[PDB]
Amino acid sequence: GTTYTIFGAGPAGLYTAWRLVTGGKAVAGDTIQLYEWGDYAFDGPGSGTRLPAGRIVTHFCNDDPKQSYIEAGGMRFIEWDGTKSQGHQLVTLTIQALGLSGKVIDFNTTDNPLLFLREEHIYQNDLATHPAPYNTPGNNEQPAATLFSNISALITGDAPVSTRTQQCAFYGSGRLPSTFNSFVYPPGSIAGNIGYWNVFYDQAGNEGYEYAADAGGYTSNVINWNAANAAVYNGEFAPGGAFKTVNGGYSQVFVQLYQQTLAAAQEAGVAFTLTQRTRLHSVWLEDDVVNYRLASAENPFKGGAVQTTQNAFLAMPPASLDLVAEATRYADMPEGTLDILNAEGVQLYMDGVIRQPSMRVMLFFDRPWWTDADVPYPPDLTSDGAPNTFGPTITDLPLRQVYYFGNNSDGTANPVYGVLASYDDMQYVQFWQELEIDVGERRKVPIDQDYQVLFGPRKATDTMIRMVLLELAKVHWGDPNAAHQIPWPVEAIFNDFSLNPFGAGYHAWAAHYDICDVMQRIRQPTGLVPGATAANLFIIGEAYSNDQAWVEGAFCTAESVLVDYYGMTTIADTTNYPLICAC
Amino acid sequence: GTTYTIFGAGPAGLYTAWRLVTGGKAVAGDTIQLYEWGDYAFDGPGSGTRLPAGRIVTHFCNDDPKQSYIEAGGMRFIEWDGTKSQGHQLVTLTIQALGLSGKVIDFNTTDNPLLFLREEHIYQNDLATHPAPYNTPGNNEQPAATLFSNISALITGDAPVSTRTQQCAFYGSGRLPSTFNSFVYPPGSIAGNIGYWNVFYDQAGNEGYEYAADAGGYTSNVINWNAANAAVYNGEFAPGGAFKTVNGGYSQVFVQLYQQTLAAAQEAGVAFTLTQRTRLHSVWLEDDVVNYRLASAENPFKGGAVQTTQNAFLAMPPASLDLVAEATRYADMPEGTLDILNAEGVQLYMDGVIRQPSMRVMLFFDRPWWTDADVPYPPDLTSDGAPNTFGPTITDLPLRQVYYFGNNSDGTANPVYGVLASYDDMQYVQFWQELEIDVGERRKVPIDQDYQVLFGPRKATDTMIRMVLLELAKVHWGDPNAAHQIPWPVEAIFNDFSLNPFGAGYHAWAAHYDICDVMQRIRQPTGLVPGATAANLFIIGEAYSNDQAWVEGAFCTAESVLVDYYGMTTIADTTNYPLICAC
Ligand SMILES: Cc1cc2nc3c(=O)[nH]c(=O)nc-3n(C[C@H](O)[C@H](O)[C@H](O)COP(=O)(O)OP(=O)(O)OC[C@H]3O[C@@H](n4cnc5c(N)ncnc54)[C@H](O)[C@@H]3O)c2cc1C
Ligand SMILES: Cc1cc2nc3c(=O)[nH]c(=O)nc-3n(C[C@H](O)[C@H](O)[C@H](O)COP(=O)(O)OP(=O)(O)OC[C@H]3O[C@@H](n4cnc5c(N)ncnc54)[C@H](O)[C@@H]3O)c2cc1C
Ligand SMILES: NC(=[NH2+])NCCC[C@H](N)C(=O)O
Ligand SMILES: NC(=[NH2+])NCCC[C@H](N)C(=O)O
Repeated sequence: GTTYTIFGAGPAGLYTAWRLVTGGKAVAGDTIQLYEWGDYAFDGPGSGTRLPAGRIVTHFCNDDPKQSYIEAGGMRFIEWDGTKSQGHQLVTLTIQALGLSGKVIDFNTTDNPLLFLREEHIYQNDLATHPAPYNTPGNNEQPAATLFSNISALITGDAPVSTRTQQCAFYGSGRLPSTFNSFVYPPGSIAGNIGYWNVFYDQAGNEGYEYAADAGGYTSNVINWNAANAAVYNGEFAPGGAFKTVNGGYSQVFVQLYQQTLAAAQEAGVAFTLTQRTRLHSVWLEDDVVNYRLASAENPFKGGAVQTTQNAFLAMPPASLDLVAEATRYADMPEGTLDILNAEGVQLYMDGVIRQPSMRVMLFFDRPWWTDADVPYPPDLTSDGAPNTFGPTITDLPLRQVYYFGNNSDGTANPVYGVLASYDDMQYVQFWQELEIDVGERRKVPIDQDYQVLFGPRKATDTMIRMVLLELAKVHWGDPNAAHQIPWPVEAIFNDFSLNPFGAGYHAWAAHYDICDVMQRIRQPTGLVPGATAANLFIIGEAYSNDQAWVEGAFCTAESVLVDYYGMTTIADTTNYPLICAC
Repeated sequence: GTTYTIFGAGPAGLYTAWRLVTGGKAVAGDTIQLYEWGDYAFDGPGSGTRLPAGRIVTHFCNDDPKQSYIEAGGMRFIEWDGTKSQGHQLVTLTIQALGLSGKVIDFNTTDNPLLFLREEHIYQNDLATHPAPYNTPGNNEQPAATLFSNISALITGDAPVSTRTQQCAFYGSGRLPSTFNSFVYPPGSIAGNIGYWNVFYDQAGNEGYEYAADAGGYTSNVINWNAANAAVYNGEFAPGGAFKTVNGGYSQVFVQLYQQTLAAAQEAGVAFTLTQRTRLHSVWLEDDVVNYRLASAENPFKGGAVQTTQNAFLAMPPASLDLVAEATRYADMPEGTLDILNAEGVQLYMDGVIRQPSMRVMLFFDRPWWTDADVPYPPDLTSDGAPNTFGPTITDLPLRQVYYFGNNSDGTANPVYGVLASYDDMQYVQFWQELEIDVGERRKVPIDQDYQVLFGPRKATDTMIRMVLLELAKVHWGDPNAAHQIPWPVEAIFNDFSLNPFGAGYHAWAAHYDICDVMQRIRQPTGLVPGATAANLFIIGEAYSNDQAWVEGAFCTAESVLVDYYGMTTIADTTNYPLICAC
């Protein structure tokens, strides 16, 4: 029979295993072996150190599955709308196929976010009468979204950028219009070769860019990524749709993928195993044969015996690929082998994305203190005639965004009220990292070897809690001394996604890349080595997807490999929804 | 005889060889072997791709040694004042010993810098007339230096912090005073376990931090480094002295170290060899024996046969040590060996610094356009009662500082006028990197394999030049359309110090480290490994020094190793000048 070897039991790896079994590619006598560096709880409470999987982690207060939770990784999705050909199609189909559609609930955000900008408090609806304190004439009396839409329209001109296929085409063929007005960028410049921040800065000035970066919504990405993709993902015609979440947490999607793959595998006579605390150490090819070594979590740098497979999936992000590639980069390899991950074209294409570091502080309170009548600037979470919302509040601080989940339990547990504090971007990674160690302690673990998110949300230090309460005091009172009015959290924990093996909260397509060509060709990296024998060794996950902010992208790259390289029938309707861009 | 093997012919490795020969440690029949990954011009025109050495690189316009030049790397030093015991002692002594004292000139800075902040132009002298556009009451009417001094005084309290010994002592034992007023940090907290930006932000708010980060002078440093060291190095009582530079370029120091070491070695009967385009690939120990492999610059990841030495100096920065450690981290090492750089204590102490990325754009003009009478906001490089100066101009843009070197040529008939544009910090690395590739082209070199500074300053793309002229037009005219008035540069080149093998412009001691213990013990890393046989393998350079901004720190750590481990008599007077901190 046939063995399918999957390295990484994140969303992409779990989805792959589930499709091979339920789609009937893996038949009685076949083997699917899943290897995961971490030790996730797939088999209920006590079966792991955190819920699955990868950068999705539902965190229950007190690790009590009946309690309020905060998503310490990915938190929401966009429901597929087949009439609009918009939304997370594979996520929506997968939730339905797993029997979880009944648990889908609205994720409501406020129409009127509090903006805390240069020590001013402005509810976004008041910008016409209380201009934002940025020297950007016109723009400062409008929500940042208006400036986003205006900058996108200066880049896309009259190009069609409304459909997913049109957006994909703009990545490769999109040019600045004949009317582009710039000292720096000529009309007709290839937009894929331009940095988004570079051109936003050119067109709107430092104050226009800073306002957009500080006051913009969660889903508008202002890093210096590919301007062609950024323009179509931040513009008037950006993909949208209704935000939803899975009541009880996103992590149950990954528990169910595992459990239902195992039950379907038993019915089909397929051998499906998950081996945790076991990482891919090194990988290489001998013609079509994938050679690999594993390492234990206890001793992650030391390989075991050389193993072979004909089918290998690297279901892991760039920083994770880098650690594997480092194990052969400097090695004297056996005669007639191909050190595939270190081939020039593979390395070049792996650099087709840039990295955004992220840190999430999760705090549970015994009361929703932000709703008290005497809070000077409460978050605008519940308008009359509309539903309740989770915020956010949006700031120019290190603590750039706050969500207020409150009591999201079934209400049977002792009520606690959750807050999510978001820290992001290269600017701030060194700011938050020193809060991760107690003020009475020296560092003990080399930073590159602290696999904190892999293990689970880490207890917040007293310094970390006090910093979050100081920033929330400035946001909601405008007085740092008001931190004394905030009750001390009953639990506070963090996830620092900049740490290995994740190395990033988010990936974004880089300037100076043909995105469609990287999306197409990086999946089977032998294709990037002239004269190499084809091997069924694949790279999958959200990082090289067309949906980088989302589990959808991890599913879509995985689906595209099953379709293109295993001839499987897609579960999606791709007529208006290319899983990845075609060139 | 005795063989001394030095990996890295930057300032530290060159200084080490020079002292071994001229100090009479290496005697007739001994050998000194220097290996350098790069190919620096030690032997005049035609002998390399750039002037020596490491992160010091004088760049002459059009490669004409009689033209104007800009320091594309380190640019100035503080002359030693033996009376006050203030300044860069080893740099001053070395320049004198090499016969270069006659080339030392003042490096003067304006006392009235032009500030370009949130689209406002303010000469620093006018901040009482026109406060800085930051909502930081009082602070915004005074130079940023006053706020830096005030924060330092809140951290240091009554502790003496004027001497090197007392500053060193504050790193390890310095506590916040009993009067420290903070929600986040208790009185008496260990300052070395606090991030400087974290506590600056706590005490001065985001608008006080931003004003200090944006308007602070040349040497001011707001990154989140060790608060004990930052408080004493940003304080009113920061290390001072008169700023100087070497007319004709700092690179001649390193040319002369090499040439004079070779001459002295030939006279002494010491065999002194510099082997360029040849890197240390991997290193390890067998008892006291240093085992290593070398790699060619052509094939930098493939080691040759195993070599040995009894005396080995790793004269290279953290990012360079990291690349050597990667070559053995994942390897199955020979029986009875110690993989020294991957030992837990060594890895921990290597993380005792954080990295600051830097990019320098060097632009030569055919006339000093910034002095033209119709320029709205010229730099104040003249003053009625002061000598002329190099600037800077200080901004809140990606282009954070500008220096104006003008005509420093030595005998050309057509002099050019030079400008240095500084981009720094984790915030902006991704902003500047996409300007490094032509807007018509895709990226062709994997980013971690683009050894740009090692080869030499790279031609600025037309996009990079137009970006810099746009920012200079905003600064000096307050109109981005004025970029058309700036003459196109004669030559424009850049150095991106974030790239391998440097991986940083600057290193800074990290919070949550005992600085003195790292400074002392990282130099001979076997001392960090319980049970290890002692070996003469050393780590030297500016990164783990007490003078991290400076060539002085490379010389000091090198000197400290020759004194402590080779029993050499120091050339310094250490009475009031510890080479490194004592614990
Ligand atoms: C702060 C944050 C918020 C997010 N919010 C959302 C959101 O609201 N909605 C949403 O849909 N998405 C969200 N995402 C994105 C979502 O988390 C990712 O798209 C998704 O987790 C990607 O899945 P993946 O399988 O590609 O990678 P990962 O989740 O990174 O999983 C990779 C797996 O590979 C493992 N691995 C790595 N190296 C090895 C090795 N050598 N051998 C074996 N295993 C290894 C890892 O331990 C991990 O389990 C968010 C992400 C972050 C960081
Ligand atoms: C923007 C900037 C401005 C500065 N301004 C000043 C200033 O004004 N004055 C001042 O005094 N200092 C200044 N400095 C600092 C100065 O450049 C450094 O202190 C100094 O260069 C450090 O010397 P080093 O020998 O420790 O390291 P480096 O200069 O980094 O040299 C290390 C050497 O090791 C080599 N190497 C690396 N890996 C290997 C390998 N595996 N095998 C062999 N060789 C290898 C490198 O190629 C390099 O030649 C500045 C630095 C920067 C980036
Ligand atoms: N389509 C986008 N670019 N979305 C931006 C990121 C949203 C993010 N995944 C979240 O937590 O909701
Ligand atoms: N990280 C920094 N702020 N570095 C700048 C320090 C001073 C710098 N070496 C000089 O040329 O004078």
